[PDB]
Amino acid sequence: AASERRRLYPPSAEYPDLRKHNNCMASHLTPAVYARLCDKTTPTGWTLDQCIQTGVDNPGHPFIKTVGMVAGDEETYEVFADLFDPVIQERHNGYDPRTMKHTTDLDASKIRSGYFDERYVLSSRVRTGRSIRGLSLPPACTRAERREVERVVVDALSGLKGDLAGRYYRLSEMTEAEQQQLIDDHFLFDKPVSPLLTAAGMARDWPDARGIWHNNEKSFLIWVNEEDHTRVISMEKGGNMKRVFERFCRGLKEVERLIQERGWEFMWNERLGYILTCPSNLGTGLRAGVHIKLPLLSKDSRFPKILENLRLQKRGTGGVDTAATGGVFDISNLDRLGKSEVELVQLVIDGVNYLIDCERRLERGQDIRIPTPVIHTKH
Amino acid sequence: AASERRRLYPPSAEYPDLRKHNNCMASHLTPAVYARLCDKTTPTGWTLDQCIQTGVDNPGHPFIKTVGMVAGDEETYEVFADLFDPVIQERHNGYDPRTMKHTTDLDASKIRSGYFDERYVLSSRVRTGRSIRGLSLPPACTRAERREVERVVVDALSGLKGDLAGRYYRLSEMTEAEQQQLIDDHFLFDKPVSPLLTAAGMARDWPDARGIWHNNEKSFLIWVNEEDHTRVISMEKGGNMKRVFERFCRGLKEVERLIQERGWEFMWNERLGYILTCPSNLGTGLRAGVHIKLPLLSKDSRFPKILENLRLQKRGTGGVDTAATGGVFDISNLDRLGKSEVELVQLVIDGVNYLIDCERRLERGQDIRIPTPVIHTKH
Amino acid sequence: AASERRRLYPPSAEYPDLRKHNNCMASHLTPAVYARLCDKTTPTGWTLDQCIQTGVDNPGHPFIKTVGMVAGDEETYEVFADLFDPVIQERHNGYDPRTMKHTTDLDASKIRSGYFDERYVLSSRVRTGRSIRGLSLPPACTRAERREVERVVVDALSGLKGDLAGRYYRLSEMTEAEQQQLIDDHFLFDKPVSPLLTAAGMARDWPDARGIWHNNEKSFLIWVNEEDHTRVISMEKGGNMKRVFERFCRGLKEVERLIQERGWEFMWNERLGYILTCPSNLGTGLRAGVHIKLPLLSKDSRFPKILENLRLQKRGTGGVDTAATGGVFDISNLDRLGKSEVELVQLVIDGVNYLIDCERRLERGQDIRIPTPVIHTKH
Amino acid sequence: AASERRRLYPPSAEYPDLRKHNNCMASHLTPAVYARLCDKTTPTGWTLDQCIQTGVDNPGHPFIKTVGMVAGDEETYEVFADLFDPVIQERHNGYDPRTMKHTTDLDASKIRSGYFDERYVLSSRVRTGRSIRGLSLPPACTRAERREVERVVVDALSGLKGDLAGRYYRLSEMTEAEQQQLIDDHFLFDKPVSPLLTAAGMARDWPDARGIWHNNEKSFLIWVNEEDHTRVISMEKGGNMKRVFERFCRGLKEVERLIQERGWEFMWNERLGYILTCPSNLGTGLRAGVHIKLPLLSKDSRFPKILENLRLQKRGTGGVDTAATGGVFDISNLDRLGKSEVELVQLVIDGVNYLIDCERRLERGQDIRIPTPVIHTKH
Amino acid sequence: AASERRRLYPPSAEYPDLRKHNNCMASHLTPAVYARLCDKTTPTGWTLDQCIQTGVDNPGHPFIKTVGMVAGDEETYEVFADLFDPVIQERHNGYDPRTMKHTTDLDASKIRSGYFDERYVLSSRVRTGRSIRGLSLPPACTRAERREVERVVVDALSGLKGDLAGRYYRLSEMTEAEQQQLIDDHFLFDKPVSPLLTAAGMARDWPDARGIWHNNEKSFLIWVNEEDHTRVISMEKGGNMKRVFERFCRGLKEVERLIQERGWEFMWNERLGYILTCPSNLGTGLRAGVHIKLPLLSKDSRFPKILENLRLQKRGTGGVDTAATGGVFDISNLDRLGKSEVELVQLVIDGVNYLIDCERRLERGQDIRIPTPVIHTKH
Repeated sequence: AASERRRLYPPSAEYPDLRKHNNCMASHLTPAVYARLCDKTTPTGWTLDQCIQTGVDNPGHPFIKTVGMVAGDEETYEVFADLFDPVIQERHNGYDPRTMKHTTDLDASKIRSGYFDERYVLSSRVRTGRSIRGLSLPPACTRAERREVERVVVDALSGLKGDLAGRYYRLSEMTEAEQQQLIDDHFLFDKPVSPLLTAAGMARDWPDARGIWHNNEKSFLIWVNEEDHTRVISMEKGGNMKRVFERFCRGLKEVERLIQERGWEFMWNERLGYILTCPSNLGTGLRAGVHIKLPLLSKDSRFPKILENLRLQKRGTGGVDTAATGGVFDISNLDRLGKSEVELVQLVIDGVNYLIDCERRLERGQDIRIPTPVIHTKH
Repeated sequence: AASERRRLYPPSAEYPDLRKHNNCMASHLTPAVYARLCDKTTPTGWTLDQCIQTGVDNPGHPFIKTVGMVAGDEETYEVFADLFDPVIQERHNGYDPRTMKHTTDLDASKIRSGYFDERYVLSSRVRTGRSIRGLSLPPACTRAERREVERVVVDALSGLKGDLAGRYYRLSEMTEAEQQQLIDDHFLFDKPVSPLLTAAGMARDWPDARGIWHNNEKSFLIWVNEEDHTRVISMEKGGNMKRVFERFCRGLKEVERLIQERGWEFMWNERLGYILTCPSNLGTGLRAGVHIKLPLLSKDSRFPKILENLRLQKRGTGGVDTAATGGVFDISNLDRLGKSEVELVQLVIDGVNYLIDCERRLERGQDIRIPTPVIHTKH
Repeated sequence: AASERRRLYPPSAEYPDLRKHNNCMASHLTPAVYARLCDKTTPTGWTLDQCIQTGVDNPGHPFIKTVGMVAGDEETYEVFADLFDPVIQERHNGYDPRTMKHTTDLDASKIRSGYFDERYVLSSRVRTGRSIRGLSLPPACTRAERREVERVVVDALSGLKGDLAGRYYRLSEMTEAEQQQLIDDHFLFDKPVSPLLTAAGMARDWPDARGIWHNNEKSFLIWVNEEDHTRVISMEKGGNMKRVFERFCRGLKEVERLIQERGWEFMWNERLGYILTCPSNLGTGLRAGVHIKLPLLSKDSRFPKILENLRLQKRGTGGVDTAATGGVFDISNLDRLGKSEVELVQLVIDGVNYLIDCERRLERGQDIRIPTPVIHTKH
Repeated sequence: AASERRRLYPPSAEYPDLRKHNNCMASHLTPAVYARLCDKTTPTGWTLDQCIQTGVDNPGHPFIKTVGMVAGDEETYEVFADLFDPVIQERHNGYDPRTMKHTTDLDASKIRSGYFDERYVLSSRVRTGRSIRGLSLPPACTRAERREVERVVVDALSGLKGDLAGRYYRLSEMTEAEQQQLIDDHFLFDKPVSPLLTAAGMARDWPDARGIWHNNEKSFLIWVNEEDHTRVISMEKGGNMKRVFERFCRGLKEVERLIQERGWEFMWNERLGYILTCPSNLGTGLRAGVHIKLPLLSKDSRFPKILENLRLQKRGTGGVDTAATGGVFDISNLDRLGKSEVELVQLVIDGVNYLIDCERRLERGQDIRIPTPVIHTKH
Repeated sequence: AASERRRLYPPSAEYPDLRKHNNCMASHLTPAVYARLCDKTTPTGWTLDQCIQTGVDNPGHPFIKTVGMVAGDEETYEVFADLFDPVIQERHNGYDPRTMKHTTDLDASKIRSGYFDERYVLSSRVRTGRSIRGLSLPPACTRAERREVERVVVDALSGLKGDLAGRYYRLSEMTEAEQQQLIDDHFLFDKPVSPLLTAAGMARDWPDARGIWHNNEKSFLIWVNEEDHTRVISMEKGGNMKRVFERFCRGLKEVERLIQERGWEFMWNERLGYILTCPSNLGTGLRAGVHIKLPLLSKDSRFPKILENLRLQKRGTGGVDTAATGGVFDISNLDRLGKSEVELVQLVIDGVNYLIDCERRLERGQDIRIPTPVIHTKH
């Protein structure tokens, strides 16, 4: 079967209108790249148009630049490398996946210090994501694939013991009692509403095969099939970041051991580290942060320059209204790819300690100095 | 695909009888090249036989050597390079597309002089052609493809402003009034009659999707889907070649800007310059010329040689009822590939000024010298 | 897969030149039939051209008409039925394989009479052939297939007992002593020399896998892989045709029993009877005959006719160019398909008894009568 | 009904029994080579078994070793190189087609001397063969392909002029008068009888598409579709080898010119020279020889060695009868590949002159000496 | 890369040696059937050889005749119908799957009577099997397919409520305590040892994905992935066959409802009823029986004939000990296909009651008659 003589609409006839757009995808797509890749496909059928759909549907904001594209599976990053690499490089400022390598380091014993002054730090948490090799990512997976991811993770989790032992809840058969309890613990998540996510097809078949798992002492949380196969979280009230990270590393090694026992692996490669659906979460996909009170320093205009030089970012206390509380922020690492998880946590520990010291000095009517930029350059 | 003990006609069985032919194609086709390429095809199905058909159908005469082959699409020049390169090299005397590069230069500000003596130069004009990447050329395009060229080009032209603003006319819905007006302005073109063109399939579906566009002041003309996707022309009565060329360059840059806004590009590459359907128009595809009154000089036997050394060619005024009026010729550049458009216009300006000088000498009874050979590629 | 754009040689371009030919194949091949079948193939790859090659290579004589085509395997008769049926019908005068059926009858007990006057009949013999289902015939079999026929038959022959017990000899490892003995018994056969056979590829790989088998009392002979998988022969000096035929039938049933025990069958179907490589040997593939002395009758001018009405044929026996070395002839049945083996042997018995009677008459000076043609007996 | 789960007879099951064979093919075929190539095929379907069939069918003679295999088409030599190369190397003693190159030289002007003493040399002749690229060789060509060869060659020969002008005769429509004339001139050839040729399928469809062509003065002979597409021969009574060779070279260049005009070429490549059906005729496929009288030299015991050292071979004049013929031999070059045709003719000229010299000496009882061997190699 | 020029071993070369065999498969396989089906395959790749392997490996007992073949998937019964139909017909004495239909009836309310005299009947049970459509049967399923059957069934069972609520046990993670408990209840099963089963590949990957499920009151048992996807059993001490059958029908309808809710179905068709791996269990795959004490009637010579006429069969008790008790048998229905489950249970109820009356008559020295044959004819 073949029409062969009939004409396909040429590539340019399908080119998206990105004239009013502001996202990484739009900054790197060109007619040449589009024509070169519009015919390619991954083994499971994911296409270039499907990668960029969310970026076409969401022009963005002029003050905030989004990525604008998602991966459908592991092969996506290779097949469509001509578009993904430039985007990855811009997003992780400088990291070139074509000539550089990412190194993973989950040895919590290398952390020094790690115990924050608890009259400033309310809570500490470390988050990451993992993908199960051989199954499509949230944007492209079929119902059977999504159900396979859930069966695999749940069997592994049920093998955890000691302080990692826990319970799993399926959103589809969760009772009102359980549902309420999870909301109180701040462990529940719901159907994505962000159009950046729904346009990428990440809310299909909801709530089929999504679930929540946490250990009995409520310090280790795992989300199944939300915006990635799994989102792994270690949290605690207080400022013992070191202990939070040790539990984080221990749980991850234990979970990986258990799935390898049944023949599965995490998606990972040496140039991109752990593979996740959004290019912004490549490498370590790690967010180590604290909820900290900085009432005085938050008024000083050198604050932004301080955060920037320490490679830290701030955001509303999650439970943000028009204006979240007053002086309470969510501070976490900026970088994600090109630095190990040990290096990133250490960087957050050093940065937060410096921030606390600034706030204590402003308290004694003293003066502070802008810290010297965290190098981040070998040659 | 399976069963096949039946034999195909060998390549030589299809070889054309070129014993009485006189064109570039015939001078370079050999049994070896034919056998090597008769099986190849471009992505849209164009074949070697289709490239050379016009050359087989039109033998020629020994007094004029024709090219003898056309391109069906952009890929043609690469897939069938073993035949096209030798032809291109002979036609553009020396230019070797395998080791040389063509440079484009549309900076009218580099033009020196440019104002001819108006008692010799009646009119000035500069012409070229452009192809829209992704769509087949006139010899091979389907109706949908041809209709595509027209809507893309027409969308662009309607965005021109100022002295470049104009009007478009479709030959298929042109009224008798409009038709008459266009004939008076010398802007109309009709169904090709040259067998070199009809044998190449360039008159199919006439007049579907062909049209004419000109600015309001009638100094910028564009022909759609005639012997190329577009033929762009800048003209004026008089001898202000410089102004004619500035408008030419300005309009081309504006038109290119406008089609890139909608995702389209011109066919171009560094070894062949702009891609057009006939190999003789590669590079700049430029014809810069004047209508000049050379009554005295035209009777001198040296005239042919002077032209040759200045790399200029002459032809009839456009009036084949008598001898035009007598002494009026169309003088334009000979070269097309391997020299920028700025270099070619400058060369015409210098050559015409020298031609004018010769005329003025014969007037006062002075003698003239045959200029010395112009800029070569080292021959 | 060179190019669906390149042309195949049309059927007529491959049509054989049969203008000077005289064989059944040439009398029935037409452009229409050739075009219709030249693309067809049997499961093992046998083609129309391979079927008729021998008929193209051997034009034949205007007096004696040969068949002109062979079968490569059992399926050949069905796939190429449009050519084979007409040929079969002409050759077996009238038998139409499309509407008629052949009946096999190996019940020797039905034979009446069968003991010839030994002063006229020197020897009696009955011959036939058998093909092993699932293996290609001599014209098409590979070496492995031919070897398989040998392994299969030889295993069955070694299971014969009593007066059917015998010995097998491979032509390839036969000693000079054995060879000389077989020549004296008239049991040896050599490489085919007839161009009707070599052009049909029946002498390939000689003498690989060909052999001879005979019972101890030398009255049952079997040839392996000569001009058929097997040629089975029952012979005796004298005129006890009845005994010769009982041994023939007994041996065949025993051999068939033995190969079926190992899972093999003879090629046979109800419209064509036993399948053999030459269409002339279809049905029973049987030749029942005697060596008889007809001094006086031989020289009568009606001889050719009495034979004809009795449906008998005569041939030489003598030596180099078998003609008729003095009143001694080889008389045997003419028909082969459409009559059972019992009907054919009975017909030879009745015919020879009658022929003898003509001789006895001529000897006594009495006159002879041309018998009336034999019209269909019954079943 | 072909299952990919059913087993193919393994390669060794098809291996030929070559235990009693004596030919180049048998000396180089091994189970490993057979298994490696038995699955390969040329674009037109020629197989390994078809290449070697003649070698399997003809064991050979303990005295003279034959090649034992033929090529079906040009690609055969490449696809089955693992068997052909070793054979080619043994046959052309040393020439390794994997590391060496053959050079063609048809410049007759380089010939020094070339006029033999006509008291010893009765006649001189030079022979070779040529294949038309794109058409199968005699062992494999279909009727349509064989007919193509004839049409292409006959059209070209009809374009020859002057002393090369001639006439063509088709064996199939040759009159008895014409046949007899050709026999008297010794220009006719008939159906091959050599089993080395018939087993290789070279007598199929005889005499369809075979023919004879000669120039008017009867000094240039061409055989069409006999044991190669064409066999080209230059001959003359007497000993003017130089003139015979000039005509040979002139006619070949003229014929090649003429077929290239219609798009065809000769089969040729740099490692094997001209490609012909029998590996023994590769390179130049040239036989330059004379019919010479050597009564004394022939009875001397040093003859076989004199011939050997001069790289010449002898054979009968072609007259058997009852007691053959004395003193007249056919002497020609031994080598064929790895030396140009100019080098080979020169070698024959030098060798024959030396042979005449040993005779004139023996004719006077004098002594002669073994010449130093031509077997010197520079590169 | 399977060269279609090469020959496959003919079908007869692979034919099994069944001369000493005694099973249904051997009684119906013929060379014709084998050749016709040896090339066919099911969509998942199951072949004829795989169907019959167990029958070839196990010749059987001259006394007891086994089926000798298994199905690999649902399509098997259709693709290989030419062998299966004859076998099915012999095994279910008369039932012709080509012209007859099977009717299913699980309406327990139609049962009349059903309460056996508990001084004779120790226990009552009804068993059957079910296959999940879309997944291969035990002989052919991969590990993933087998695990899928476990996944599906288990979810369905966990949805059962009331007196059907239960617990599931995986053989692979069963504790010694649980094992022992299951052995005491007579609910455990182990790795198959019967060579009829292991030769059919039904013990592969043991104990991966096999499990046991039973309701809390221990009256409903389900075996997962043993000799079928599921074996469903209803049992009770005593003789309330009616209640046992009502629970049987209720549980089956509930289980079917639950798997259809998730998109799955049971393998079923109108000519064969429920599809299971052994042809002997087609139709209803039902075994309704009792453990009955019949000491007096187990001595009468007529007993066997009585069983036969009532279409009942007997077998040993269990935990066999040549001490404990005699007179205790396992009596159940003989028929399986061609009668509804309601008709079969009713038939067992009537037959067993007749066997109780008979015993009692014999406890009063009275005489008993041989019941008239419970025959239902159609043909």
